[PDB]
Amino acid sequence: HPMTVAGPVGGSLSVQCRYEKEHRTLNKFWCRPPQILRCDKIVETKGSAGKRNGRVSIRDSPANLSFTVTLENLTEEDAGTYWCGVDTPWLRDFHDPIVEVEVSVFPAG
Repeated sequence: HPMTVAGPVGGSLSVQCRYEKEHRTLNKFWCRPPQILRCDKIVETKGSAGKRNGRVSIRDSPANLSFTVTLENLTEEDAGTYWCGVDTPWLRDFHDPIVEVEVSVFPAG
């Protein structure tokens, strides 16, 4: 459930979030944690946020039971805690992470 990833300012990083067979068909998303119950989705594979949102993109690989989030042109602001998550078809009032991801951005050494 926990995960940490790191990359340089100006660079790229990718996060691979593994899930279960029952999640194959579900909308997958990337977000900062909820302020209350639901998080504000940055990108999603099957939803309003879109598969690409500026520097952030998401791609589902149901055959490998994972999806990958890619963050491009990293800035120090991009550091922090994120959720990989899935939505149920009829949706819930809350979100859970399938993985909590801590992103670190270090100066381009």
